[PDB]
Amino acid sequence: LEKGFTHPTDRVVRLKNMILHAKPYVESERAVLATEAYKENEQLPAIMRRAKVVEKIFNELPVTIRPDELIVGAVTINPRSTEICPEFSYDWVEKEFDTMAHRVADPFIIEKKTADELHQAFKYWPGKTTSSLAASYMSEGTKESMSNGVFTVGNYFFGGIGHVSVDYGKVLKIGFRGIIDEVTRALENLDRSTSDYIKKEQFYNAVILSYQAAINFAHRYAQEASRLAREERDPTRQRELEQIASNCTRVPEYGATTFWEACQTFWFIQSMLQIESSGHSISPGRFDQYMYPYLAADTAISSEFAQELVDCCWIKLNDINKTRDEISAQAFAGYAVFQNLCVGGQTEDGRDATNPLTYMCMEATAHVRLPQPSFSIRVWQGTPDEFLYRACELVRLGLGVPAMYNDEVIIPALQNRGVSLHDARDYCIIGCVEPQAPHRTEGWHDAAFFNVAKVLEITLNNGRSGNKQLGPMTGEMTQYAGMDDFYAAFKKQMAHFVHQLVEACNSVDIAHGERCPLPFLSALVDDCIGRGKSLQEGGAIYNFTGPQAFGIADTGDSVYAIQKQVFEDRRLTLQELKGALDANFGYRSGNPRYEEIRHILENSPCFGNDIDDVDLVARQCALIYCQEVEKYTNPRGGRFQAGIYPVSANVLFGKDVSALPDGRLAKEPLADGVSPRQGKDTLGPTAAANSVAKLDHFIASNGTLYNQKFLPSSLAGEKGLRNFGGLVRNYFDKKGMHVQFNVIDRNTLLEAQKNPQQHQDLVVRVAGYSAQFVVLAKEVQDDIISRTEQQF
Amino acid sequence: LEKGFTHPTDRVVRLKNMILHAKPYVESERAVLATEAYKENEQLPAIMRRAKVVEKIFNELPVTIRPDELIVGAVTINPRSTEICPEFSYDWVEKEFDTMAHRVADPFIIEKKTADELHQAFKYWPGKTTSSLAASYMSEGTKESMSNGVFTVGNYFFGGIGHVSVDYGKVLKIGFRGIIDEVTRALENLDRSTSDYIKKEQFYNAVILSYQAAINFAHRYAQEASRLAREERDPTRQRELEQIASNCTRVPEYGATTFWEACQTFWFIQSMLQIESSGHSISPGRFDQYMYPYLAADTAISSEFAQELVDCCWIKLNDINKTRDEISAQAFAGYAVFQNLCVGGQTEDGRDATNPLTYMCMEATAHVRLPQPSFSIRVWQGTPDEFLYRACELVRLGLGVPAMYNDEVIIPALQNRGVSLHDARDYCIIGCVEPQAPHRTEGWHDAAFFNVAKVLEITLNNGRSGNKQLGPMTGEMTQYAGMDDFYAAFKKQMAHFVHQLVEACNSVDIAHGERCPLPFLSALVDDCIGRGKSLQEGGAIYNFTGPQAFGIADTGDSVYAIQKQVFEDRRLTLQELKGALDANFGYRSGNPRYEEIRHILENSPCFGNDIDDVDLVARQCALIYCQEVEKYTNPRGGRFQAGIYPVSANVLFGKDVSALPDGRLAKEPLADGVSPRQGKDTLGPTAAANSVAKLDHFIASNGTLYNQKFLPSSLAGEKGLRNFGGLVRNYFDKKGMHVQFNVIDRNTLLEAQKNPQQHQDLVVRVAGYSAQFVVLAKEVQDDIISRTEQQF
Repeated sequence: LEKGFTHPTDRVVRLKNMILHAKPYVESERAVLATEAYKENEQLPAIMRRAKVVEKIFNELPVTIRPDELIVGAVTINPRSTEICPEFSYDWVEKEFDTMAHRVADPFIIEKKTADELHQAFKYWPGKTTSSLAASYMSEGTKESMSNGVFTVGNYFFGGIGHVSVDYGKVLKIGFRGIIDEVTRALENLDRSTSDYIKKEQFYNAVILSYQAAINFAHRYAQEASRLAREERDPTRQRELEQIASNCTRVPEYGATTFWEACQTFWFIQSMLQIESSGHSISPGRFDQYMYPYLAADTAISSEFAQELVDCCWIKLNDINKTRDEISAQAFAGYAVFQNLCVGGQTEDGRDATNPLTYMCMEATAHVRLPQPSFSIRVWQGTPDEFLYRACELVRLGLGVPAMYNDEVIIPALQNRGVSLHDARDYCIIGCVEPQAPHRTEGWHDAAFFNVAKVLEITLNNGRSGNKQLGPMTGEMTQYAGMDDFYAAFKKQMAHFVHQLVEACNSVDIAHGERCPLPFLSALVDDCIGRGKSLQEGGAIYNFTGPQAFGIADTGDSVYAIQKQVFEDRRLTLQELKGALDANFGYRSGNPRYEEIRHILENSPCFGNDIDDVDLVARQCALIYCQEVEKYTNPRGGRFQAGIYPVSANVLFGKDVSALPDGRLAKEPLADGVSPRQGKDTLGPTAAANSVAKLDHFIASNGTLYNQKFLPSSLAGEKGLRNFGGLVRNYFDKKGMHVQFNVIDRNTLLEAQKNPQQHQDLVVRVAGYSAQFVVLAKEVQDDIISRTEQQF
Repeated sequence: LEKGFTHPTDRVVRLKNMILHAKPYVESERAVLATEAYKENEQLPAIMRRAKVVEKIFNELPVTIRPDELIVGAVTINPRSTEICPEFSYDWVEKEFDTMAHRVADPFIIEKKTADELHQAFKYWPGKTTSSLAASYMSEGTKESMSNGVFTVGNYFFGGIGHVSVDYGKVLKIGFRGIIDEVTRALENLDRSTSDYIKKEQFYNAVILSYQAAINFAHRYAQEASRLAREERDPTRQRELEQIASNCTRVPEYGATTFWEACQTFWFIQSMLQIESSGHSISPGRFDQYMYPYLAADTAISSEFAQELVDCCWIKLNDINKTRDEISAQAFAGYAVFQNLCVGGQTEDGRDATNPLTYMCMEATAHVRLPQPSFSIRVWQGTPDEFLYRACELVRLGLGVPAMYNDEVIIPALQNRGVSLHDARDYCIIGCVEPQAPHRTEGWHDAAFFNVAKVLEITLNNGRSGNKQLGPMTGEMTQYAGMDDFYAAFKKQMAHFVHQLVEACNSVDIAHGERCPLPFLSALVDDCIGRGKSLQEGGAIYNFTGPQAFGIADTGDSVYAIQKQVFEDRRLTLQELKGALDANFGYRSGNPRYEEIRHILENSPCFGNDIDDVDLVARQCALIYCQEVEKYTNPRGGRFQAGIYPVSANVLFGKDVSALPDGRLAKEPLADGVSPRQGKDTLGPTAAANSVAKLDHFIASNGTLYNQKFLPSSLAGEKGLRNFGGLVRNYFDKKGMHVQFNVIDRNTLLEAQKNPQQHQDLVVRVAGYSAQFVVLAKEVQDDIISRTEQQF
């Protein structure tokens, strides 16, 4: 059960190190072309304008094929660089012209020719962003709440949406000409009796015009592959390019007939989508399922060469990059675009879905060892031991991937939200940990972060934050009688802020629906073509909005600490807990009663130790959150659904919370997702796993996230892997939704800190994705080093 | 019965002449302020952007009290001038910069400071107009039909909607501050458990800001009234001014307290609506019904000063003007904004509504004798003889006023469209001849002009116009087996073109609903405040779209000519008639066979002579249109309903049509509304009355327009009045909807052509409104001259 990994070809390693060495830039071509496309087409409906944006970008964005590539397609000229998408938001880019190359998290080079031309185009945009329109639909108190860091909807307000697994399989089989046929045939069968055929007809005419330029983009890479073949001196590389040219002339305009073609089809879809919009989490989904039929009917390709194309695709998935404002960028830190590819799991009928491309994807990860993709596996009851005990063997490489997702919790959870058993069985994972029925969902799976710790802070402070009346006056802390009177005030505060959070999410939603529906993306999700409506107008079968709680373990161990240390053991007064909270447990003041109260509170039973009383409080606070969220609906007919996952913002939004009744000093990091709090699960990985499984994962149907970290030597040998497999299975059997493990010594991370030059390829999990450790700001690195170390 | 007419005050005669001796200017200030408000507010929802538009104009537009006015409120610096609303269209204004002052129909002085001022603002606009959006929603086939003269939606394409009678009485009781309070009580009762509140709340927040602004606008006219009063050195005019100043400080901010303030509340509404949007046919409606409480409740006011105030309302209604592109101006000729004001009829409770203010509204029209208001009376079985005779005795002054509307056809016509009996009973007339339940409707009572004559042309040419295949090839003329085959072809044509006519009107509808929902107007129509929506989004209780037919008589007498002279009486063959039609009856060749054929067709029986044979063809052809318009719905959720009236384009649209089977030569005029062809009704008015009544007026529920012209001596004496009253009852009793009259000698109109400088105040009826005869183009003049002269 201990099988080892093969090596990649010298080209793959060359292709890899190109990603690894490359310095990221901001680039202006797409922002200039896009801008000029809005200028020329003020008079069209938003859909037809957006078709003109992609037609001009596809027709004119520089074509770039890199030395040694087999799969081709590049969003920027320079590897790992970013375009600028000012249709969503701009001003923060021009503010950081001079600072973005020197900033802490995710720095980018902005050289002056680029700032000059990005400066020009930005003169068009003031108040024409989707963000500025989303800003205007918001109530005043909702901005105020977001300003005091209760919650934020920055992801889709600053940037695009994305967060979708499109119908890769459809384009592989009928092509772009196939999509166009389905739209011309829909266009003939329009009911033209009422008024509402007119906007539909506009959608269709947009979708067709986008795919006619989405064809010309492929062709337009094809002529540059021939151009490079006629001018190439190595005869063998000449023939690679002549046939790369042949691959791009057929796909994706038509269906794939080789594997090579099928791999190139995948990449144009994956790449072109992130040109139309800067939405990240364009997640390839079940790429072992919809890419395998093309491998099996390739009776010409060899084993080695198939694996090399899977390695190339992996490396191209790392070519995408995306800049955010100095502060947003610390929450998605690592040049991360969160493109999630799951292998394994069930077919829609019930059989296991393992196939030979499942293991080659597992090999490709072990070949490339880069942060993308967000490689994942699906676990269900019939999962072959050979599969789990091979994903495990891969995990022990200490890249963080695969993350593991549980069919037996996610599938019933998707059903609770109106997903059919047939569609739930086909689920993929989006971005970090969020499940959807692929190519039939507008997910909005990271619309917002929401800081439940901050709601506890405010709850205790009578609706106040700072000295600013931010929430309802639900009683002063010193006037609670029991925990009943707490959960009363806490539920009221939760209904206030969740209602505000929803207003913010729906405002960004109306915004995107009204100023920037996508005619390209929309044709690759059911049911936009049949319904003649964009994803942004509710075109998908299933519609959701996913806001993220965190500070969950924090809120819990805190609410329990008040229960135990004030009401049950009577070891302090409510007034003393107030005075201690206010004084930051006397951190500056050196007040020793407030340190003695801290010490008491630090040593309360903690969520994460298989202790029912404290685990049930973590569960109840998690529920209070998740239950408010699901009451509310979005403008596309869909229902909000809670998730608990921290991207890299648990250090960031930790700064928004004062000292909590669990002994946490003001402004320190918060708990990552549903992980037990940093270093406070002390009895080992099963005790930890058991506690996390007591949370209602089913109701948090936008996905939960659990982080464990192992030292390597505790996963060495075959009874290393046998225990690592029995813990996954124990956790999933006890109804937990997800777990992903770091496997790394702490001196490794410490030497990564002191000597960054010699750890450029050290890749580890942050949360729901992996990153290069040295790209992470030190406060984040320390949070990762502070996470508990599990031992068998 | 002959009672006579009082004379107006010398003041009213100075105010009358001020209108008459005005030179219309194009002005810029409201066009520039509108433009700056757009620039400043790119980021806002459209409804909110339109609050800031109306706000800037209201807070900043020049305030102008004209000498002598008792009722003040001016749209333009210069009397009887036009503003510019570039949001709907702009480009024709700039193309006409130097031509507009010199064109034939409706010139305007543009001074160059005005042109430079407009030139600059227009730089903002390319592509951002409602015209531009409306246009790109229409299909190439629909633009082609329009380009070839089959039909036009230009009215709401180039300009605003209007065509409304708002809730004056509600602003009269509770004022703008009362409107603000309904929006606050709506805002506080909002169901905030969905996403639908976010847009209803913008609209409410948009209605308050507009109505605050409107209150400043009235307050500003008061500061001007007081500024002038401090400098007045005639004491009579001084108290007048400080008494106007008091009126504008109460009304319409609050409810009217005297009759004077009720009048200044009216005029502020009637003026300011036309400031936010250039949509015309802003129709006062039941003015005698909703002002009269405030006249009765004034125990202080004299009848002489009450009648004088009502006269300043008539004059102040002539102060409004609107320029259109130079072709448009030909179809809405005469500086005409069609603000229709009716008196009399039934209450909601079924009994007669005459009150002392009814006869004061007739006396106004005898005093002022200017084109506006488009003065109307309602008639039902229970009309007191007093009122019909006094209304005639006024029609006999030969201004064209009042037009006459039949309750017994209009009320059930609206019931067939879903209007309650309670609501239809209270109906007023919009524009020319279009009825609505006032303040409960967005009726679009002039969405389009649809050329029925042009469709006959296109049918007999197998769907061609020029050598260009415009409709289905329904079969060639030479192959008709009888009149059955023709109607088959005619109805397939009408179904094709009416479908595009709908696609046209609905694009203009979507355009307006997306780029110019009006928060000010919207608040004075049920049920916009209740529902949280604008008139452009279906806020109204009732919703319609009214296209108009041209050449009904023309289609009728042509179809019948075929039936009789070809199939019945074999005087022509199908081929000869194709040759003669195609050769314009040899108007140019000199072909005598075609000259013979012309004489044979043109001497067929004609609609308007009480001849059932031919009158029922007219009924059939009008139905074919009316019955097809009926099938379609609009984006606000209401039915299309066909009207029949010509405004001023029965000449202009005749130009689009070849020779027809009735012997009309190519490009000659078409027949006005449902009236007989010009001079073809030769057996007298009672015989023509009977013919127009055989038509189905009920299905044509956007209104039909019948014209008659009379020898002044034939209506002389009270024998003339008993005759004239007995003709109106004849035609109403026989289920005809509307009749209006000219009372004018032929040589009066001839001398007016030949010494226009001594007939400046000759007002006559054109069609559903009256205009200075001399202002009209010679071809429109000649058309009115060429109308049949009735004689008892």
